[PDB]
Amino acid sequence: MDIDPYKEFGATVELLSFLPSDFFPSVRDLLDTASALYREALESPEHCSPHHTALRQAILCWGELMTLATWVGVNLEDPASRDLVVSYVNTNMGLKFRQLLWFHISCLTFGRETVIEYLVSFGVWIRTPPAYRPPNAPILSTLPETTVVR
Amino acid sequence: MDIDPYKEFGATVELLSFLPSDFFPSVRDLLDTASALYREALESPEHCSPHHTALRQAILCWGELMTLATWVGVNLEDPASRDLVVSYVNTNMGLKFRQLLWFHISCLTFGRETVIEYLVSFGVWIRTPPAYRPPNAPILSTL
Amino acid sequence: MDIDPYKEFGATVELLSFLPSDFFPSVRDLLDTASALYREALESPEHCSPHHTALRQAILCWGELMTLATWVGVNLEDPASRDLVVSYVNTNMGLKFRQLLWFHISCLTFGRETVIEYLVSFGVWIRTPPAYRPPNAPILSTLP
Amino acid sequence: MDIDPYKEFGATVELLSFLPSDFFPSVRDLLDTASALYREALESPEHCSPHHTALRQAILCWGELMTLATWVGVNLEDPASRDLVVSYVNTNMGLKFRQLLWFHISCLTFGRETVIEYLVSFGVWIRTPPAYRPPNAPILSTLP
Amino acid sequence: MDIDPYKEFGATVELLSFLPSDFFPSVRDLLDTASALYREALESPEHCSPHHTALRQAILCWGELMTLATWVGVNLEDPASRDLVVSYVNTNMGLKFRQLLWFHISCLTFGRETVIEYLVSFGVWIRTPPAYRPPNAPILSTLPETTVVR
Amino acid sequence: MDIDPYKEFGATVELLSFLPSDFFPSVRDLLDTASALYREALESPEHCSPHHTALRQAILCWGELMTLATWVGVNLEDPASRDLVVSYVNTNMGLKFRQLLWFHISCLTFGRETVIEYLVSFGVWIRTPPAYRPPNAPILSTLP
Repeated sequence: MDIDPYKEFGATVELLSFLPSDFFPSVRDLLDTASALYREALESPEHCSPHHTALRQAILCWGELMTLATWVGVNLEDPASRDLVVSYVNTNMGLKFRQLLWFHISCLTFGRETVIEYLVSFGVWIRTPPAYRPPNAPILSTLPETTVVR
Repeated sequence: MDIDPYKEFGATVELLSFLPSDFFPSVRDLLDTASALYREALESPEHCSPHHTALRQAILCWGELMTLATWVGVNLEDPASRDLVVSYVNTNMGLKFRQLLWFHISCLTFGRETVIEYLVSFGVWIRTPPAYRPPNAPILSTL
Repeated sequence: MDIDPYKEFGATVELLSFLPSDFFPSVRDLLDTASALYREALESPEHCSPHHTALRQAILCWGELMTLATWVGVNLEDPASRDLVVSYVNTNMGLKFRQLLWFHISCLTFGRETVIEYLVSFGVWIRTPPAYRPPNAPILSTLP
Repeated sequence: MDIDPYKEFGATVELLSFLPSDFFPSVRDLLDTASALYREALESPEHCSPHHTALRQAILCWGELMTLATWVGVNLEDPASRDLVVSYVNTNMGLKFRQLLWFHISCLTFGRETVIEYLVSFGVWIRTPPAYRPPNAPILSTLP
Repeated sequence: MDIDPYKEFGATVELLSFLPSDFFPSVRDLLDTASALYREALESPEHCSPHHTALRQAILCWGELMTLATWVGVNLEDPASRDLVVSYVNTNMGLKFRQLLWFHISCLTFGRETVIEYLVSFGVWIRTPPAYRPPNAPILSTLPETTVVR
Repeated sequence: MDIDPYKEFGATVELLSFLPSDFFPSVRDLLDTASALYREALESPEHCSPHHTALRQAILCWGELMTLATWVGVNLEDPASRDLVVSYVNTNMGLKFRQLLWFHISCLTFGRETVIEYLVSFGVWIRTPPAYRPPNAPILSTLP
């Protein structure tokens, strides 16, 4: 139905189409981050935020895909097909869900404004050739660059 | 986590276990309804409601599953393994998405109160022995 | 009795397992830190803080546990099965007591909010790819 | 450190030596009492009291000790040594834990004043030779 | 469904797990006590008290168990099974129902506060070894210890 | 007496055990620093501060120790034993004196607050495993 899951929030896929695959933590890492930060909010009987509602659906569908992968690994005697399907799932679908979970966890930790400005700047950066761009990518952090907590 | 997708919407999987799995309309029937009734709101750049949010996400993930099925049919050399994967996908995961779509569309269309009352009444009905079970199963209506 | 030793302090084992088990200093180092900084307050006849009470009980637990381990190693004569059992004490209980001690000492030294922010930030940091995170690992310091 | 787990309040491990070791209820009985009376508070996210904090920490320590001993007696294969180590555990740690649970559950149910007066009076009683020792020993009660 | 029939009232099974089986009168005695004290309240068309509602249900279920025992005694030719089932019923289920009826009759005669304090004290007593506890158990009574009514 | 040469201020020999012994500058470097910064005050007839007093006394003690060891190594005729005794001297007394000079010169140049915060932070640092230990260790400075 030609839906963009970020348009509802202020972004698009074209804005995140720049962020490489080497930028997004693993799905297990992102799910651990969520469990640690907003678990009592994702498991709560309140909508909390549109970002919280979106996070719950993404986690559910990833769980369904993981169940699919285990079921395949168990019920497919053909190891070639088994491997190909499981690896396709992990790589591609995990990339989609990594984009998604990162976007939501970030728009929750930081704000939509900050995340969108970071995306604009990261686009400026990753579009620029290496011979003309700074080597140190732009960075989004809760900590100062000195990373000393007091 | 043990997330429940209906707890924020005032329900639980125990409250939808009342309805059987052969009751939910097919995923294609649910998507036709969703289009016809809320296309310009799901394609909208607004949080018109958590139901709309969840419906967008469900539709995107079902689309991912359909892309998976096509990619399987295209790339899987073993026809029997390819057939087993597609049928499992459809049956099981389409069942989950049937309940997910049914719930959200029905809420948007009728009301959370109405949907919960309908679940309770359908439980009454399906638990009622047949000798005293009316043939006119409960049904959601505006008129 | 479904007890969490942190939820009265605003944390959770899911939040402390969010860091690597290789991050938490050794039990000896933490006991030395305590003996150095809060000995007069742990031996004091005053409650002081819910953290002092918890820290006082964690030190006694470790003492009883080490007593058990050394006594059973003395009695048992298996030099190989020692390295497994009286070092399984170390891995499991030692990791849980390393997290408990770090949490309490660090809270008493810096602040509860500071410690929790540190936990989340360090977890996100060690989970993030290097090229898109600050190079230096997050650390706690009293020095401005 | 030389931490006395009672001097934080108004007692000492030598003021509880007035009570023999045959006086202290079993850990099962005491944990049942706790589950009965202060479960909603021990499972609470609030510093309801230092007794609650110490009780949480003690219950967790006992959980860790039981885990260790069971896992060990399982892996190790001699039941004679099994009985030996379990007797050692029971005696040494179980007594030090019955004391602690009794003290905390009492100073919670009853007051510190009442508990200390009870300890003094029971010292008087159990010191007095049996010939001149009444049969109606003292006991903690919320009744006449 | 993990229900505790006394939690609704302020107690638990762990608090009554101390009271021995030699402490509770027979079920016939407790039912006679109820019939004599609150019959016109248990047979009335008003809830009266949560304790009254609980008493009515307990009496009903005990009646069903008694009916079961008679039916068994009448319709089981096997005297071994007959005896074993009937004795199991009496002992175990009667112990449960004795705990229950005692608790309710007491929280009605006396109050919840008094009953719970008595239970705490009786626990203190029955946990203490005999060599260190008074021999005369703590006692709950409508009468003074002198038992002289004036 | 059980005199701790630091508790007169706000420290203890166990709070300086946070710093390894390989961290402390050589006595030559430290005496040069003193000559550079506080010579006019150490040669002064005024109680400019307890740090100054302790520093005078420590420098004199070192003078006496050096006199003894040199005079001895001279009179005694074995260089192997010479090296042995000088190694013992260096280790045992030189470390206990590097600690003292460092502490006093720092609490003079910088403040007691800063020195103690530095000790705590360096304890944190040198405890943190190297994998998660930043390279930019803490250091005392009058600059950013």
